Amino acid sequence: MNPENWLLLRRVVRFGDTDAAGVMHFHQLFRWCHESWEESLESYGLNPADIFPGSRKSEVTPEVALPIIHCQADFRRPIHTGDALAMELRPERLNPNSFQVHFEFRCEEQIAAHALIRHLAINAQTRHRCALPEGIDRWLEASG
Amino acid sequence: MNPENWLLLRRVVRFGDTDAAGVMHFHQLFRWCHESWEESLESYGLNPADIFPGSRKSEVTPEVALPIIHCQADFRRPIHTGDALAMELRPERLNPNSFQVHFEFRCEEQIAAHALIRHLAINAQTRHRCALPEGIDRWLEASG
Amino acid sequence: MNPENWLLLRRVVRFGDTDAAGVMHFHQLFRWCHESWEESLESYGLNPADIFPGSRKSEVTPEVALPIIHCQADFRRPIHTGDALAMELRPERLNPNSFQVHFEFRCEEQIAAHALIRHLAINAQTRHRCALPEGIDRWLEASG
Amino acid sequence: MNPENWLLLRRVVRFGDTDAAGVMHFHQLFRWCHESWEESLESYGLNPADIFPGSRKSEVTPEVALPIIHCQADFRRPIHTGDALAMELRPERLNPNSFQVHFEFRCEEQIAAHALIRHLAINAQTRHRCALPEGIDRWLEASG
Repeated sequence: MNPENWLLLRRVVRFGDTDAAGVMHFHQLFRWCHESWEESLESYGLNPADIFPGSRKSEVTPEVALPIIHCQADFRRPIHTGDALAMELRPERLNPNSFQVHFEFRCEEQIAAHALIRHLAINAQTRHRCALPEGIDRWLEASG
Repeated sequence: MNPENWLLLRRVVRFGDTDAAGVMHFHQLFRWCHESWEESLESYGLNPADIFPGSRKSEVTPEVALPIIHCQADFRRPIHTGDALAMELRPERLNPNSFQVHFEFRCEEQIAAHALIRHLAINAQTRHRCALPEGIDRWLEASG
Repeated sequence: MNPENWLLLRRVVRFGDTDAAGVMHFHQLFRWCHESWEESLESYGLNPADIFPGSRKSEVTPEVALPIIHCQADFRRPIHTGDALAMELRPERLNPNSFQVHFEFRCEEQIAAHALIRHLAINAQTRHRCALPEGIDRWLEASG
Repeated sequence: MNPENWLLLRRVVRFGDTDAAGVMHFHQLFRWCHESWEESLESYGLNPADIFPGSRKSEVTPEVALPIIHCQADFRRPIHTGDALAMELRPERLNPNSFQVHFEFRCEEQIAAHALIRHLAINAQTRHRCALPEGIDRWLEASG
């Protein structure tokens, strides 16, 4: 498996993602990032049922939560309804309990925006810091 | 307590609620309905912790889920950023296990949209139909 | 071109689409419908720039608006994060100035929800009723 | 007029703002920030019609766009459905063409999250940098 298969993703900007200024409403970018992260994990081969609560086939609710503790974005060029965006993800293990993902959005080969999302692994019930789930660790390693 | 206190509500249309057509994006109406229903329950005097999962002060997760089984809306006049909307709610008990709420949205005294949301009471763990929670029944009765 | 290519679509339910009840938050369904309608038009071969305002490559803003005048949905089975949903679209010309689209959502071959969205064609500047744009008429005809 | 009237704002976390982890879904924070900024401008006394496109009563579409070029947030404590959040806004003029707003969210007197949004003033048609609109400059000055 070539990592581009799960780190190079694509999406098309839809009409409801825009505001009356005629361009993407800013916070939608973060939704797109989160969804591309989920898509990446899926494409690498992880099962949603093992990572995300609310999943149909979980035998138990996943034990480790991955709350976002920081995120940011820079908006460089306007993004429009119907734009085909090329998304490149670059994950980084920060320590045994945390990781971040950088997201770069290109349209017609030019960078239109980029974002960074940082997660901490905690026990979902105690909220104490804990080790990253094994599947997330495999994905981080494979994506090096 | 006069029921208008919890059935007549107000909100202002915000920029992110609009699309590049220069008017409210259609599905936002439903979010506004749901939020006004929550506001109504709050204004009548019910505690979120007794009705909605995810609440900070629940001693246990609420036992009865109120899934939406049907909803609809008619859009009659365009709705714009910065519009002050007067919302009137009209709840109806349908049977011991179900209710619906009608929402009318006025701007400058004219009806711009209206919607209807129907809920069924089910046990959150078994998903069997069950009786409406007592607080919801009090609200329905008070709102007659 | 076989119409299934643009009327049979797929999407995966993402974590942000769910609420603390552990299932899809109801109004997201409508967003999914609208986005699948846009996807259908794209897949049939229409150019966003000719239909939707806010598009990058429009020579002029499209002259005909397609406001939603009515929509509704029935929710039959719970929908969960990571569910693969098979979406089937069935468009219907209603008259020379209007159409609706029916959306059926299946998961593991069973209908989980369905929705209906009705549009009116109006001149974007005058807001008078007008004929459907030619591309939308081609799509309706091809989808018969 | 005391600036707290437009810089100290309040909102209640609603059920649709949460995900299946049982807490606010991260990107909603940014929507809340943007809406509180709009609320602040309104509360200071500015007219939406002069600042935001899509407004009902604009004689012409506002000439100056205020695109967000950067934003970020830190999430410190979990935020739950029904939480009453105290929002404090701290605007800063950066130069004649730009400003940022810092947003602090408190619940039960403790900081749960904070965010920063930076805007650039551009001519809406040319997209060249330009001076801040006079009303935004009045608000910035009053909020010092």
